[PDB]
Amino acid sequence: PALTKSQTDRLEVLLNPKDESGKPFRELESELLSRRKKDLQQIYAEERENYLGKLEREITRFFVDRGFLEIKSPILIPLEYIERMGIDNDTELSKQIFRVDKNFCLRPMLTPNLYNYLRKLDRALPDPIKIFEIGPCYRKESDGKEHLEEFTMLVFWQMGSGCTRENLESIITDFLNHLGIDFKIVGGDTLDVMHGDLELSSALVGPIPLDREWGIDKPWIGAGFGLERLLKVKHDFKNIKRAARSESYYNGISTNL
Amino acid sequence: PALTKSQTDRLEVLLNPKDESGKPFRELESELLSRRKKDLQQIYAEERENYLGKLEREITRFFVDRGFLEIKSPILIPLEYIERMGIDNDTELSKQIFRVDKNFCLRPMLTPNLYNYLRKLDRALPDPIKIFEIGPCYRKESDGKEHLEEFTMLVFWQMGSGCTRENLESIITDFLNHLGIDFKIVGGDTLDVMHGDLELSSALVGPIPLDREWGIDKPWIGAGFGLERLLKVKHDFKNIKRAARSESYYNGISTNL
Ligand SMILES: Nc1ncnc2c1ncn2[C@@H]1O[C@H](COP(=O)(O)OP(=O)(O)NP(=O)(O)O)[C@@H](O)[C@H]1O
Ligand SMILES: Nc1ncnc2c1ncn2[C@@H]1O[C@H](COP(=O)(O)OP(=O)(O)NP(=O)(O)O)[C@@H](O)[C@H]1O
Ligand SMILES: COc1ccc(C[C@H](N)C(=O)O)cc1
Ligand SMILES: COc1ccc(C[C@H](N)C(=O)O)cc1
Ligand SMILES: [Mg+2]
Ligand SMILES: [Mg+2]
Ligand SMILES: [Mg+2]
Ligand SMILES: [Mg+2]
Repeated sequence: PALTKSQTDRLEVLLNPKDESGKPFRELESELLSRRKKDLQQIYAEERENYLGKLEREITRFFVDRGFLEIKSPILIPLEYIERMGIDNDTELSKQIFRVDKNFCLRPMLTPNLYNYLRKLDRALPDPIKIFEIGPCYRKESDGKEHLEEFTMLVFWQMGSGCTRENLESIITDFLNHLGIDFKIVGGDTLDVMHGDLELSSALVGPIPLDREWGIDKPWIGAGFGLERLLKVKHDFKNIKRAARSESYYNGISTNL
Repeated sequence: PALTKSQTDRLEVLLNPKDESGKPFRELESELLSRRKKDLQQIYAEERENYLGKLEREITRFFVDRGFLEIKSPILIPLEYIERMGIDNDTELSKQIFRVDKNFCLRPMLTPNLYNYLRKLDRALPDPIKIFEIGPCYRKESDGKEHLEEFTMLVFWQMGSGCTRENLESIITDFLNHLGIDFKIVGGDTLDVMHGDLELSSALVGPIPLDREWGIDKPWIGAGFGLERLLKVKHDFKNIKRAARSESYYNGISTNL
């Protein structure tokens, strides 16, 4: 008989992107279970690194080496930062916020913390100011295929001298060629970094009117990238859930074996 | 005149642990501002690494090298995990949970996710199963000096063969000697790892009755460490806020300059 849709769903959980119709479900399942167990055994025997942790470390090295200061700022942030980012009821993002208690939320972006860092560090560091952060961000989402409610963002941000669209495109290009991820840049000045139909990043050239609220009055360039989206593309995952912080997948391998 | 308490508070913000009464406040402040700006300039010119990020990477290397699998699991977890951990109204922890929506919370510990990992991985990996995770945890706290509401925990956990108190003490000892942090181990079997009066870690030898709820029926050893507490001790910070994810301190240096 033909496989049921439920059975095909089960096999797809166990199917790996580079895996290469008369056998019963039971046999196809046993074969895939055996392969995935071996995949996990090989990781455990050899590298033992988590893809999301490893990518964070690789990205950190890239930016530290190119003169950007590594920031680790709060994940739980004041709700006032959302309003101050110009996120009112007119915008999509207002309905995407995870509130915590009466005064806090889970950050949906790194931007407000990093605005504060740029303003503070400008009192201490030589121009240009170059900073980056990688860490958890949270948004309520409808979509499942390219969106996670708990994801990981990289932002890099330069302020002062050399903040041109050309230099922004150069950093993006060097970065993605370093990772081995194909892309196209599609065009304050605003740029989208695409992999086919998937947005890997939004990038911007300042100044913009919002800067004044944060005490910023210098030119700047920066961009935000989703790490799970980078992993999805690099590893050819069909669904972004394979790249997420998860109890269901480890390095894109089902843990339900 | 004598410095006011407010003025002394201000200078203490700018004071560094290894910094070595007739000058006015204005002069003491200028001197300390100059020193802290230089400290930040030196970081920016040279290493550019954040202490919390760097410590996470150092700890990751230590455990990966000693055969532990690196886990990155969800930070936003089901509220049901709290109840299933035996955290009812009789316990301190029940009142410390940050709830999110109706069904979720910010994890106050890594334990429930890692219990699920141990059960799942036991179907795939050879005995013993050795895993670890480092990442954000959240607890409502009264205390300010040794507690943060947003902190970072390491848990390592071995299950199966070799799960003895001796092997647990050995891992802890090798780990803290590797980091260069002084400690005493004070004594399921339960151990506390102390630095003077400060608890760096709680460690346990299983089995315990709770294991059954999570589908675990093997011996185990493990321990949980606060990264900000390790940093506080290593860098001789008077207050743990200097070691936190923060907008107010960077590598223990005031950003309010
Ligand atoms: N829910 C999510 N899950 C995974 N990655 C995300 C999510 N939201 C944003 N990102 C990533 O973070 C980057 C910068 O965020 P931002 O520019 O605010 O995204 P966005 O405009 O909401 N993109 P999209 O929702 O795909 O139209 C995006 O380009 C994505 O790579
Ligand atoms: N609020 C906090 N801030 C910083 N570190 C913490 C916090 N809570 C726990 N830790 C660290 O995480 C480790 C393991 O957590 P756990 O054993 O649950 O702590 P605890 O028993 O609540 N300790 P304490 O609250 O100091 O009595 C502790 O030994 C600390 O190093
Ligand atoms: C500094 O430059 C940027 C920073 C972040 C982003 C992504 C998104 N607009 C956000 O604010 O998260 C885009 C550009
Ligand atoms: C696997 O062994 C341990 C794991 C975690 C801890 C700290 C605390 N009891 C907690 O559950 O977070 C102590 C031991
Ligand atoms: Mg979106
Ligand atoms: Mg965008
Ligand atoms: Mg406590
Ligand atoms: Mg304890």
